[PDB]
Amino acid sequence: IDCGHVDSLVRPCLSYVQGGPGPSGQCCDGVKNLHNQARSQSDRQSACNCLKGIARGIHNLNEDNARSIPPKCGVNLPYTISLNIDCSRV
Ligand SMILES: CCCCC[C@@H](O)/C=C/C1=C(C/C=C\CCCC(=O)O)C(=O)CC1
Repeated sequence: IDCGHVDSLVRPCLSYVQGGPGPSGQCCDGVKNLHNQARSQSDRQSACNCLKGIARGIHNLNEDNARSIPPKCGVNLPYTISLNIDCSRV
């Protein structure tokens, strides 16, 4: 998606990405939605840029904690996250 509904849906996740319990079920719905939105090639580019703008901007943040989000609610992503991994320009 054009770096927008993703931006909205990550917010409930940010609590945990930054440092917290959960995240909430809303984020889990957000997770399957991110996986579903991030599928066309454009989408990977837009989501990746959204990320390189948002969380990279919020440097005080814990990507490796976020790693645990998918193996918890029960879902996976085409790639994890471009803070300590890569933009995944598929
Ligand atoms: C696990 C999915 C829920 C979000 C938690 C965490 O991974 C945060 C990701 C953020 C993103 C998206 C980052 C990468 C996209 C991965 C999914 C994909 O593109 O297939 C932003 O734009 C800012 C924060």
